[PDB]
Amino acid sequence: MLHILCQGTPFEIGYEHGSAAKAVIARSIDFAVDLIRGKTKKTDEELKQVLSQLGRVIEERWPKYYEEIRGIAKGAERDVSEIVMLNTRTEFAYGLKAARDCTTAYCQLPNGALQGQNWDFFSATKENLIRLTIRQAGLPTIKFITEAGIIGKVGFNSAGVAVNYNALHLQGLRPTGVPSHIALRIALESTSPSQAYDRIVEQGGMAASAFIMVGNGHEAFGLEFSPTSIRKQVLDANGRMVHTNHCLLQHGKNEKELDPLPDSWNRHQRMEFLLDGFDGTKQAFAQLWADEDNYPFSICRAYEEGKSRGATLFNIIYDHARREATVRLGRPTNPDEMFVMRFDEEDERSALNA
Ligand SMILES: [Cl-]
Repeated sequence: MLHILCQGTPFEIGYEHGSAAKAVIARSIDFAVDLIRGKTKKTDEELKQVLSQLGRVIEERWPKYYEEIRGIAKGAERDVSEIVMLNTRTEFAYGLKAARDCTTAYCQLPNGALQGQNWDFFSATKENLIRLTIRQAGLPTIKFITEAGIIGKVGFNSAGVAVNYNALHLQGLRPTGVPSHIALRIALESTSPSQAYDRIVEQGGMAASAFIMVGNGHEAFGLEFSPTSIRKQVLDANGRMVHTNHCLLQHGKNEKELDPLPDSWNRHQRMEFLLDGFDGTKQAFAQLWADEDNYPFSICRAYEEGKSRGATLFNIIYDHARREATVRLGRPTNPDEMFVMRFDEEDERSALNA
């Protein structure tokens, strides 16, 4: 997969991403514009002004992330508004829908915890997946998988913090709140899961709804959130956490879950069942993600026109003991490719500002 090493100032980091992924980012934009236009009767000009407002929020609240976004825009030869769109796509789409009218697991194990997910979405975005290695002096070096143009998604850092992301649709939008991809980047820049939690909560509230899991070898948590709820999932009695695309946690009375898919319950039940028979081995853990019970709506999801709109587009497994992450692109039943990510001495020197 296209793998871009980004280092220096936030702007330089963004510029390297934007330049090397220029063609892919053009595709990401084309896809996002199509998605957005399907959600609304609003004119393009009006949408551009909404993007300007959201851009002003990011500029004020997270200057360093905004500078990176400006760099991506410059390198990809696109407007900042287009890159802002990419980085707030879920929120932007939720907002437009409201105006108009993934499977993840962590297992604590004595010989080394395992954590992973399948990411399921519209197949057209699979060809837009890239990976970034980001080195910033004095921060953990980050290695993550993302649709090109986006600054935080699913991956891990040199401090051992590993993150996963699942769609979740609780009602509510706060355009001044922290976007979910900014929260992912905040987590990826933290030195421990507890610091990630503290730093996410520090922002003082979420812009929309999602689920994020943060773990290392020692501890992990899940967060189900809306602009009016931040609830923590913790390990169960078997040392496991499983999350799909619906609320598992107790939320405030006014919280409202919007059109979750029936298979979200099915996959959660299925993964819990599969973990009951799981022997703890890395080989066995990897095989869980290729499960096809209730195909095409399975843990290893398939596109089937008229039935299932999306597919599993990649799988990632964090071997916490070794600080390695194995990525399988496409469906784990027959991956398009497979590679292992790990940190080197230079990744560690950047993190120590040495
Ligand atoms: Cl637009």
